[PDB]
Order: sequence, then C-alpha cells, then structure tokens
Amino acid sequence: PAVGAAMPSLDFDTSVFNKEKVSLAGHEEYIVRGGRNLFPLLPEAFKGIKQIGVIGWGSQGPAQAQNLRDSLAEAKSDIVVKIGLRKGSKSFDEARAAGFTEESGTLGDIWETVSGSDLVLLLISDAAQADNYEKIFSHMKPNSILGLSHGFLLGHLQSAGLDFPKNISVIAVCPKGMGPSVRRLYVQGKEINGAGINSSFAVHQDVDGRATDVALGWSVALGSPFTFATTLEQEYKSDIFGERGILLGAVHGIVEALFRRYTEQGMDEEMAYKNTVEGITGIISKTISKKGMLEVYNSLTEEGKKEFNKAYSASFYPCMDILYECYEDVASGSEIRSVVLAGRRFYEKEGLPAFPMGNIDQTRMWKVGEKVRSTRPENDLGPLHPFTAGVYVALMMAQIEVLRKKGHSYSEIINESVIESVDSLNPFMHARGVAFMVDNCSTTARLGSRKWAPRFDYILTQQAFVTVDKDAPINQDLISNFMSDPVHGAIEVCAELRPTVDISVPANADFVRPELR
Amino acid sequence: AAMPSLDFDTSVFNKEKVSLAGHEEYIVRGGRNLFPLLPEAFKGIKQIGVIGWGSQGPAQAQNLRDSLAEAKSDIVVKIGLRKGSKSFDEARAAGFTEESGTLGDIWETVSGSDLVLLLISDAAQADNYEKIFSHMKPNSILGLSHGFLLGHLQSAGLDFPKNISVIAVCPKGMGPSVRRLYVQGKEINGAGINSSFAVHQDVDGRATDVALGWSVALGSPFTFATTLEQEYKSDIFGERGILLGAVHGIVEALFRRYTEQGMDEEMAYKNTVEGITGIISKTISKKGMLEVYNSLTEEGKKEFNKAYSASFYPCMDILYECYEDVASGSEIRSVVLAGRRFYEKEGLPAFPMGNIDQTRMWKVGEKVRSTRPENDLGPLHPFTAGVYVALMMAQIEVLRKKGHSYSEIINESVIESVDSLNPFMHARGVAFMVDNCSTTARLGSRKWAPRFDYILTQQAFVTVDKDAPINQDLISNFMSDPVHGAIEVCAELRPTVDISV
Ligand SMILES: NC(=O)C1=CN([C@@H]2O[C@H](COP(=O)(O)OP(=O)(O)OC[C@H]3O[C@@H](n4cnc5c(N)ncnc54)[C@H](OP(=O)(O)O)[C@@H]3O)[C@@H](O)[C@H]2O)C=CC1
Ligand SMILES: NC(=O)C1=CN([C@@H]2O[C@H](COP(=O)(O)OP(=O)(O)OC[C@H]3O[C@@H](n4cnc5c(N)ncnc54)[C@H](OP(=O)(O)O)[C@@H]3O)[C@@H](O)[C@H]2O)C=CC1
Ligand SMILES: [Mg+2]
Ligand SMILES: [Mg+2]
Ligand SMILES: [Mg+2]
Repeated sequence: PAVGAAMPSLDFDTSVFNKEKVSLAGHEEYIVRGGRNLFPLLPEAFKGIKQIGVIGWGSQGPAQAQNLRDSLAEAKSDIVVKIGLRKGSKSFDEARAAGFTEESGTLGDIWETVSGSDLVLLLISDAAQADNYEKIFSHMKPNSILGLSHGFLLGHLQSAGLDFPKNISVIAVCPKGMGPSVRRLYVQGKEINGAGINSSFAVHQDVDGRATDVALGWSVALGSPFTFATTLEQEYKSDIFGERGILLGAVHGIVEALFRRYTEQGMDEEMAYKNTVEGITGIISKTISKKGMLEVYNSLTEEGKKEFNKAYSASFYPCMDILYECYEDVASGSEIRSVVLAGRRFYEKEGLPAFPMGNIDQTRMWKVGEKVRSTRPENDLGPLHPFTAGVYVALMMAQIEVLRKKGHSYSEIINESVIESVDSLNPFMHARGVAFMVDNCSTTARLGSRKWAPRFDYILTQQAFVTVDKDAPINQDLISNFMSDPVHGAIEVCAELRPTVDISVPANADFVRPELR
Repeated sequence: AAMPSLDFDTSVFNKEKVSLAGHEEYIVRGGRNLFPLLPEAFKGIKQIGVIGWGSQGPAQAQNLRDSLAEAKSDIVVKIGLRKGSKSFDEARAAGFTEESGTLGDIWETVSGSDLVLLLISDAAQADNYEKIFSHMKPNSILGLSHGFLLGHLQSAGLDFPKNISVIAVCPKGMGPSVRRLYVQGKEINGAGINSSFAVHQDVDGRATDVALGWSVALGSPFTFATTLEQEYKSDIFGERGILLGAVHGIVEALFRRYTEQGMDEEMAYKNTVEGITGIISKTISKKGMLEVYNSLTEEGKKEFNKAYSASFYPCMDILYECYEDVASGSEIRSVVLAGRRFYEKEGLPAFPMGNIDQTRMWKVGEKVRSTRPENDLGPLHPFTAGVYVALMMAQIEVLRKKGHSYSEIINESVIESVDSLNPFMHARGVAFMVDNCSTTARLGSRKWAPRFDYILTQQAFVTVDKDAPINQDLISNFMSDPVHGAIEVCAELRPTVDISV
C-alpha cells in the first residue's frame, strides 16, 4: 500500500532576487532567472560571508571556483574564493594555472580553508564525502554554511541514521549539467546575456535566515539560466537515478542493443552506428531540444510513424521495469551504499586487488564509431531512424512516468529526463562516443552508467525486441497516452527558459577533465 | 584474510573431521540407518510446524513425515498455510489433513509447534516476521532453509527474539529434487541432497542436535557446518556468481564473440553452452579443474591461459562488487523491493519477471537440442574453458578472502554448478536452470548476468585482441592453488548418484 503520490511544489523566501511563478501542466512552481546584470545583488546575497571555500578540483571544482572568482569581481566585493586541496595533490596546479595561488590567499590546504570559510563548497568525490564527513564537520566554522552540489551525503547520513550538524547551515546548488559544461557556457555568456547551466537549489537547514539567498546568489554566480527549488532528499533520488537512466546508463544500453539488432538483420556496421548513436545525439536530441517529442513523431513518414509506434509500444514497459527498480535502489539507500563501497574498492584491501573503472568504449561498435566520425562532415546531424526514435522516446517517457509517480516536480523531471540529456550530455557522445560523455561526469555517474547500462541492453533484447518480432498488436492506450501526455506542453514552457545558445563541444576540448583532453 | 574454523557440540550424533587445504572442518554423515536417533535428537519436540507449501515446503514435510515414521516417533508434522491459500487441497492429496491434525492455519501451527520451519518465500519472511516471532513459544525453535531473514533483520539493526533458538538447515538443491532423491534413497544408499547447517541462537542447548536431526531427516547424505551470516552471504552471492548469474553472462558474451568472428551459430552454441554444461562440468565433477587444463592439447593450453589471464580479474571485479552488496544489506533490500514490484503500487504497473530464453542464441540452442544425440556432452573448447575456470577461480578467491570455509566455497563455487545446476541448462537451456530456482535466485541471475557479459566483452575480450602477454603468476596461482586438493577431498563427501534430470 498504496497507490498514488502527488507533486510537492516547494515555495522559498527570497529578499534579494526576483521569485517567478511558472505554470507546468497546471502545476505552480517557483524559479529565479539568472543573468550577468544580477551580479550587483551578490553582496546583498552574500552578507555574513567573508571567504568562500571551494574544496576539491575535479569536475565541478574548476568550473564553480572560476565562475565564483568572476562575477565578484564584476560586483566588486571583498569576499575571497579559496581552493582547498590535500597535501601533494595531483590536481594542485592546475589551480595555479587557473589563477589560484598560495601567494594571493586563493589556494591552500583543505582544512585551513574549511575552518576559515563562512561558505564551504564540498566539491569532492561523493564517496569521499561519505567516508570523511566527520573530519569535515569538525573543521567547520561555528554558525557557517555548507554548500553541496549533490544530495549524496544526506542519503548516506540517513542510511547511517544521522544528520548534518545542527550548528551549521546546509544548502545545495546542483548544476543540471556536467562540470565542463558549466564553465563552457560562461565563456559563451560573457558576450551574450544568457548562457549557462540550469540548476536546482535546496535549503536543508537554515541557521539564521541567510541560507536561501546564499544558495540563490551562488546559483546566479555560476550563470544558471533558471534556478528551480528542490530538497536534498529529492535531488539525490532524482540525480543518482537520472545518470543511471536516460542521461548515461539507459541511452548506452539502448544504443548497444539496437546496434546489435540491426547488424544481425543484415545492416552493415557503419549505417547501424549512424541509425543509433548519431541519430539519437543528432536530430532527435536537437528536435526534442527545440520542439519536443511529438515533433519527432510528426516529421516521420507514414511508414516511419508505424515503426515508431511498434518500437514505443514494445519498449515502454521493459524500460520502466529497470527504471522502477533503479529508483527504489536509490531511494532506499542501497545504491548510495554501492557507490561508497565501489569507491573503497579502487584501492587494495583485505588481500584483494584494486579495481579502478575500466574502459567502456573499446568494444566492436565504438571502433565503428571511430571510422564513422573520421570521414564525417562538420555540423552533421545523422539519419533519423523511425524504430530508433520509438525506443529512445519510449525510454524518455518511461523515466518521466517513474519520477512523476514518485512525486517530483515537473522542472526536476524535465531537466533530469529531457533537458540535460538533449542539451548537455548527448553532444559529447556525438563528438567522441560514449566514454567522452560518461567519463566526463562524476565518479558516481560513471559507476552508475557502468552498472545499469547492461540492464537496459538485456531488457530490450529479451523483451522489447521479442515483442516486435512476435508481431504483437500495438498497445493503443500507450500510444494514445504518449500523444496527450501533459509533459509535452510542460517541456514547451521549460524550453522558453533554456539559454538560447547551443553548447559547442569540439573534439579536442580543453575545458573537459584534464585526462581526456 | 580470516578463516572460519567452525566447531559445534553434538551429544547424539557422530561428528567426523576433514582437512581441506590445511584447514580443519567437522561433518555429519547421514543415512536411513540414523533415524532411530531422531527421537533423542528432537528431545523436547512434540510437533514440527512446516510453514509454506511451495518448492521446499512439500518436500521437507514429506521427508520429515517419512523418517519418523522409521523412528516410530509421536512427533506431528503439521502444515501451516494462510487463510486464503490455494495449496490446501494439494496438501490433502499428500496426506496432510485436519482430521489427523497435520494441516492447519499458519498461526495456529506456529503457536503449537516446538520446531517451526519457515519455508515460505523470502519476500514473505521479510514482510511478516513480526507476527511470526510473537507466535513463537518461549524456548521453541525457528528453523530456516536460508539466511535471508537474518540479513534483512541485520540490515535494519534488528535480530531474532532472545527467548527463541534459531537454527538453519539448507539443502544444496531445489525442492522437487530433495524429495525425488529421498525416495530413491530408500532403494539405493547415499542418494539425496547435501545440506549445510547453522546455529544462530541456542537458549537451552538443544538447538545443535535438533538442526542435525532435521538435516538427516531430510535425507542429507552429508551435513556441513556454517554460520547463518556466512550462509546467506555465500548463497545469495553464489547464485549471482557461477551458479546462475555469471555462467549465463559469460555464455552470452562468448557466443556473441564466436558468431561475430564468423563461426556457425549452432557450432558457437556447442562451443559455449553445451561444452560448459556437459563435458567441462563432467570433467570438473569427476576430476577437478586441473583435469580440464591437462586434458587440452598443447595449443589449446596456450588458448586456455590466454582466456584465463584475460578473464580472471574482470570476473573478480563483478563478483567482488556483488558480494559486498550482499554483505552490506543492499542486495537483500533489492530483492524485497523487487518482490513488492510484482504487484501494482504507487500508480505504477506490476512488473513480474519476464522470459530470458527467447533471444537469438537460445532459439539456436533449441535447434541444436532437437537433433542432438542422447549421450552427447558437447565439445571441449579451450578458450571457453579458460573463461569458465577463470570465473570459478575468481569466485573461490573472493569468498576465500571474505572468510568463508572451504566446504562452503567448494559447494557454492564448484559442486552445485557442475553436478546440480549446469545439467539443467544442458537439458533445456538457461530458463530451465534459472527459473527452477528460488525467487531470490531468479532475481539474482537477471540482475547480474548482464554485468558479467559487459565486463567480459569490454575488458577480457579486448585484452585477448590486444595480444597482451599472459599474466604468468596468475596462471601459476591456478596451477598451484591448494583448493584443487580440497576439491578432491570434498568430492568424496558427495551424494552417491545423479541429480541430472
Ligand atoms: N562531475 C560532474 O559533472 C557533476 C558533479 N556533481 C556533484 O558535484 C560534486 C563534485 O564532484 P566532481 O566535481 O565530480 O569531483 P569528482 O567526483 O571527480 O572527485 C574528484 C575530486 O575529489 C577530491 N577527493 C577525492 N577523494 C578525496 C578525499 N578522500 N578527501 C578530499 N578530497 C578528495 C580529489 O582531490 P585531488 O585533486 O587531491 O585528487 C578531486 O579533486 C559531487 O558530489 C557530484 O555529485 C554534480 C553535477 C555534475
Ligand atoms: N526454492 C529453492 O530451490 C530453495 C529455497 N531455499 C530457501 O528456502 C526458503 C523457502 O523457499 P521456497 O521453498 O522457494 O518457497 P517459495 O518461494 O516457493 O514460497 C511459496 C510459498 O510461500 C507461501 N507464501 C507466500 N507469501 C506468503 C505470506 N505473505 N505469508 C505466508 N506464506 C506466504 C505461499 O503460500 P500460498 O500457497 O498461499 O501461495 C507458498 O506456499 C527460502 O528462504 C529459500 O531461500 C533454499 C534452497 C533452495
Ligand atoms: Mg547530474
Ligand atoms: Mg550525480
Ligand atoms: Mg545455493
């Protein structure tokens, strides 16, 4: 028991920024539109703060620190952005090459930074947080603010039965895109008004009433086109699930399964990759980003529309099966535990060898991807396969329904299932294959994709593809519900808030992780 | 690190010692002629309450009823079922009735039972344990055929009540087989299904003897000693490993590779599924893993070593991950939530387990078996054998470093695969093997098989295609591993005939 879980739509109190109402399929929701002209409001937002500590130099570390180092800066404030790192760090400089040095008091030891900062940004590995939270909480300045970019720590603390220290404020600003994509559109927002990465914010513990505006100020400083409200609880349940879903894991498994099906049917290797990877990360991603899922179906031939329906009707439920399972593993705290233990396994213990993450793009189809891209003209969008579209859109709609029935706001659903996929991540796979997309994300996302991609491949091959081959009658209710689904109109409302510049991802990108350049 | 030297006190049964790779263990031999010991073994029991009529339920109850029986004991074997159970008139067909007082209500049975066996589904045990503990008599005994309930309790920071003895008798085989081989054990000596036993709580000092009695009553030829914690950790991991999960995983990966290299579909199936489940299984069963290698030709040995060296660590990666998920409480939690997803809840559809044998390779297997000679055991492919043995060795090592006894390692990683489960896949394919196991095992095989397929294709097969120089001390470890000598000893402590039906 029982059946049904409505949408919680949280209302925040801001005194600095302009709270804006948004109607998403009849649901009231509140956001704050960012901009380079909102920067003079940052001193008002960051009162009581004298130093901001950026702990870590991974993916979000480099982007958030530099974005906060600017804007501040453009607001001429006294507050200092200081980087905290472990003694003898490999990503230490790096930070000096970016600008942060010992001489100017913008770079130093981790625990010197934590102790001397009013706002602490814990931008380190999620698993590292879980194994070192006590160590960090102890150094924290009394009556200060801890900022997170993910609710992973709360999920961990709840499993252990504990909570954050009650003497400190707990906030979160979570960019709904990868680290490199945060810095990359800013940059492209220094010239044009908008451009950035959509973010959610959470206020877990408010110690003195300053929390909301600090989180909002931090989000605007990053360049977030729109900042929507959520909780740490809702964030980690949707984000950890999201990366394992359509964002990385599911699209990978779907792509592997469809490629294998087409090659078994006689289609040559090179066209098979184009009909799967290039199509999804080409026209499909672009058509959804600007017109939505319904327009993907409409552009197809009458022969194609039937093919789309055959795929959707057969793929929707098998996709839901795994997504349903995955979410519940995250919500119960099983998956957070799994990530923590996997992080420990990266090193030798208990007489067993160390197991770092391996390469996921050395197999058959990704070498075909090398050959395809080597003679591919620039600005290529790929072919639109009707059957491929059906599967991918079914996967998208399955993810939406799961989160919908699990009581998430539409902004969270649309960002986690539609926006981040088609805007942020997919171009990276179009640029250089699956690994360039997955391994540029967080270690939690990377471990997540590797674990759950195989589950979608298997479910598609065992169930969805078998349904198509049995030539079972098309589910008329599924197709009818897809066409009339409230999300399609809700995505149109969201697409208005989208930064009106496409993300430019070159092959030899310098803004990516300093080991994939 | 760590090794479990496990001992127990038995006043009525005869305990015998075994050395496995330098480690001492204690075993209890069974047999029809030990039944006159049951009256004393169940000293203070007047009624055994078998709760549940699915797989293990029917078999164990009949195996108890017949057996004491031969002991001429007053002990009543009563079947307890839910109010709206569909198994009532099925149990009456087996001779369990209200008139004899051998069939009743689930909760009426528990309250009037001195020994109550919880042979209901694992998902049921997790969501109904409170009502069970309240119905227990103070100083009565709760018997388990799996440690799922403990792992569920432990992961919630809870445990069984103080005033109740907790024991476990776990047969290394499925329900239908436990009865099938018991009735054959009346004809031919040594026939049956081996078991492992555990004693979690013992409030008076009767529990150790009662468990052994229960084990020999089921017709267990050999009973091994374990802990309840080690039982579920090894069992839940085992079925996701070489028993069902990994063997399906690697079989899918190898078939795909062979067919992609231009090999005939039916030949590929023979080189993968038929070989592993037939001849490789038979060779390990009779003479161990070293015989697989030594039976190969000189160029075949070079192909075996290539496969082993490339597959060992990638296989360990998933096994190592899987085990820690089981120990941490994550995997048991996953099974419980999966069980709940069989019915509609939270505005979402119901998601029962689908078919796993309707894909390309298993349809190919049907054409292979349709024209397959009776007596056929398949070809011994050196590369396929390289992968399978690497997988076997990797699972042995993971369990070894995590502190399991050799008898538990060997039964879980070697014997039950080659003697008991593989023949099912040889007989009718993957679904016949997997879906005849317990629900928690079926969910296990479905969740982890894809993990073994991917890592083997992503890492193991890429290594071979690179022509990486063989990791020689990995091969040297397989050749010199003391476990092979332990398997030789364990193979003598085995049921007398086949379970291969
Ligand atoms: N990556 C992304 O694109 C996104 C990340 N996030 C979230 O933002 C947060 C930041 O993670 P991300 O940017 O991915 O960084 P990573 O997860 O890649 O972690 C790498 C950084 O963590 C540091 N670190 C690792 N172990 C420890 C330790 N034991 N003690 C102290 N520091 C340690 C490393 O320091 P060193 O330099 O010394 O090795 C390194 O700088 C995460 O919680 C993630 O969930 C949210 C959205 C996107
Ligand atoms: N199956 C196997 O091969 C092996 C199983 N085991 C272990 O033995 C134990 C028994 O498993 P198994 O024999 O598979 O049993 P099953 O999984 O087949 O369980 C089915 C039985 O449980 C009853 N049941 C289901 N839900 C409830 C409930 N909520 N309350 C009370 N009864 C319920 C059903 O009653 P109804 O008649 O109303 O449907 C049915 O009789 C498990 O812990 C398992 O791990 C150990 C070795 C092998
Ligand atoms: Mg994310
Ligand atoms: Mg994340
Ligand atoms: Mg077993």
